[PDB]
Amino acid sequence: NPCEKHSCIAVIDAGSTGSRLHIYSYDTDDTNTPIHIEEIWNKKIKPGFASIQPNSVTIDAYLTMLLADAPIHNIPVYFYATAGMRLLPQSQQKKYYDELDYWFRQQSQWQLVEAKTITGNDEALFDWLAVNYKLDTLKSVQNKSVGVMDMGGASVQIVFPMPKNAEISKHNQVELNIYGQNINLYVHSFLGLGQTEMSHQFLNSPSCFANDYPLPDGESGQGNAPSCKEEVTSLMNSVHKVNQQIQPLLALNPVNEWYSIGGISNLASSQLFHFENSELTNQSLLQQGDNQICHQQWDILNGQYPDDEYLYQYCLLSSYYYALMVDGYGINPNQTIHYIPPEQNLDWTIGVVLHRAL
Amino acid sequence: NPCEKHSCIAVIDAGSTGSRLHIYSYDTDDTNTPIHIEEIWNKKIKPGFASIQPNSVTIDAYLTMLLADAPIHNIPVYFYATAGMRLLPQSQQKKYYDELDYWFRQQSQWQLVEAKTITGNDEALFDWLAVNYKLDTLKSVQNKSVGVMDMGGASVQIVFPMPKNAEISKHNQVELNIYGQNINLYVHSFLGLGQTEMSHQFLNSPSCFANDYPLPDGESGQGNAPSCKEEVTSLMNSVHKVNQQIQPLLALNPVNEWYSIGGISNLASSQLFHFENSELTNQSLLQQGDNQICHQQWDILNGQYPDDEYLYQYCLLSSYYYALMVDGYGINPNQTIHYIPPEQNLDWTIGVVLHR
Ligand SMILES: Nc1ncnc2c1ncn2[C@@H]1O[C@H](COP(=O)(O)O)[C@@H](O)[C@H]1O
Ligand SMILES: Nc1ncnc2c1ncn2[C@@H]1O[C@H](COP(=O)(O)O)[C@@H](O)[C@H]1O
Ligand SMILES: [Cl-]
Ligand SMILES: [Cl-]
Ligand SMILES: [Cl-]
Ligand SMILES: [Mg+2]
Ligand SMILES: [Mg+2]
Ligand SMILES: [Mg+2]
Repeated sequence: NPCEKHSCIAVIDAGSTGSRLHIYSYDTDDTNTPIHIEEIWNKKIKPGFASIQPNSVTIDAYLTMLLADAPIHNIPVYFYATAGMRLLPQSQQKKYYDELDYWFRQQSQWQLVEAKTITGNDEALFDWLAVNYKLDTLKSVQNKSVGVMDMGGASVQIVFPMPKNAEISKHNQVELNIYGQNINLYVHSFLGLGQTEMSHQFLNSPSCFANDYPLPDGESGQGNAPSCKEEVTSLMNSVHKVNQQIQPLLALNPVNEWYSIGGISNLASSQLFHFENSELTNQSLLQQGDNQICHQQWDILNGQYPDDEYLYQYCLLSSYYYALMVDGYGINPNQTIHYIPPEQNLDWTIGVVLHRAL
Repeated sequence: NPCEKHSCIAVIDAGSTGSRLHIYSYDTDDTNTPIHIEEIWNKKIKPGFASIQPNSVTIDAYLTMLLADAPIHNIPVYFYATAGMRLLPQSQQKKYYDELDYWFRQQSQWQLVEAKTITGNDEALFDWLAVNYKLDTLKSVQNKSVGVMDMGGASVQIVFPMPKNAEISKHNQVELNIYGQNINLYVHSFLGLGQTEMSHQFLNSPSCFANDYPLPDGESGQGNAPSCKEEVTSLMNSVHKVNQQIQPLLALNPVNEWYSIGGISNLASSQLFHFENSELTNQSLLQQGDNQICHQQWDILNGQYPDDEYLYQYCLLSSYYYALMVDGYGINPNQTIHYIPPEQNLDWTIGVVLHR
């Protein structure tokens, strides 16, 4: 048990498509800020917590599956839900949290600290801290601006350094002091533009599916990534105005290196895509989705690649990522976007470990 | 038990927000077409079947609760899901049906005939047949054109009479023979344009919520139905091209009367709205929504109507219905729209009784 010799904390990422428990060991520097954060336990379950029947047996059984076989129980627990919960009104969210609190009260060891729906802006903050912790970029003052994107099921986040800015909402900015350095960041989350939610607007778009993919309306896929992308852009910009909100700011605060986490790490890492050095460009991403999924015959492709439950979405997802990043945020199609490998289990929960101590 | 003396079948509408079991008794006419269709049992459960965990304990307990206390047994069952299921790929849908087929196989008191996801066009056909059955307009050749809309959680349907084209997808045309007469219909379903799916695009729009309603991003409602309606219209037309697809067809094949079923019956029936004769106009709906919800203070309104689980959405909903029927379908904002009262339990399931 590492927790006999180190501080330990459990943090649950209750995301829109599933929940992930992490138990971290850590030490602390002279200011009691965590260092040496190591993941000592990970368990993931599907589907998302906000998706399940809000009754007591359903909620208790889910929590049981997530938590009951954890090797270490007598530690602080944070259960933080993101955009899956944000789709529900507060009265309906309360049902899940009242049951969750009771479940925890009936367990011996666990110290529930907080169980709540975090704002998209806090999610963004935790996204940035988690990625910069992993990159080892927090302990000294950086020459260069690191931006972070998190592609979730129901929201997406974008977060990048920006000096305190009176022209921008207080709610879209965060100042923090960590490892003795002061950092101001712009933060934004877009609810409804996550992959699952976005996809439900385009399931009958033949451009967004491989040739002869059976669309729900009985028609056939006729894939064309540029056309699928255009359709997605209409939701990004004509509907949500992502371009108007993000591009003028990004122009004035250029990012030197972009890191992405969430569904895009899984796509980019799949067997259908070819990228080197865990990094991609949007131009390459759209060209590979177009050639390798959109223009392929669905029954043939599905037989060639049997193991990937997401295969059928890859024409649409490659088009959406481009739509979001290039037409929405205004990122150059030829700009390198780093993604973190899925095996690293990096989500924004490390940000919680660090942020509570500041 | 009328099923000793008359044909009966059970039809389950598995919608995006709930499932409704109907048992119907009926006789058959000269050609074995049903007549004298009567609903003899209704039971509804929430939430939608496609929203629950697709495992044995969960599926089995849902179906047990839906069928428990049914006063009649040992009859054929049709389980037909709509857009909630169409959101899922066939591989995930199969996890639900594999378990549901097995559960039924073990129940000696129910004979499962078919359990499947119907297309939005099938659903639009059944929507039209169900309303026109209730209106008594199928047995004889009709002089007027009757149009039907179904406002669901994940898709919306529109269906109205239309001559053979050749250039229109065969998938959007249906030739129906019933009571010995021939009827040609245009059908269309718009997936993602149902109430729940649409609403997930606008939860941070202040124009769409009563004053001070807490939005998930921490901003406050500031209701303005005309503005909210313009936002929703961008999803209708800029994204979905509803107007380009529907408006030309209605100009070429006019509808004399409109009937709507689904969530709009519930909204129109709310104590906040005032409509007579089970009919509304889009102008009136948008004005009442704007006046009675958008422009009201949320805490006051929530405390005044504590029972109503849909209230927080009524400003959005008023705006969305207008955006859909006027900006989308091209309906005059002063045209009468009949809605079927909710207590009638009318969904498209009557359509399945009539047309297998
Ligand atoms: N192979 C994959 N390709 C694309 N997206 C994926 C893959 N696996 C998981 N995801 C997405 O990753 C996102 C994680 O979001 P969340 O559950 O909201 O934290 C969801 O939208 C998942 O569906
Ligand atoms: N009381 C209500 N007020 C407004 N809409 C409702 C109400 N009850 C049910 N609905 C909607 O009725 C529609 C039924 O669609 P479905 O469940 O897809 O058959 C869904 O959008 C429901 O959310
Ligand atoms: Cl469930
Ligand atoms: Cl469909
Ligand atoms: Cl939000
Ligand atoms: Mg997430
Ligand atoms: Mg329905
Ligand atoms: Mg049986």
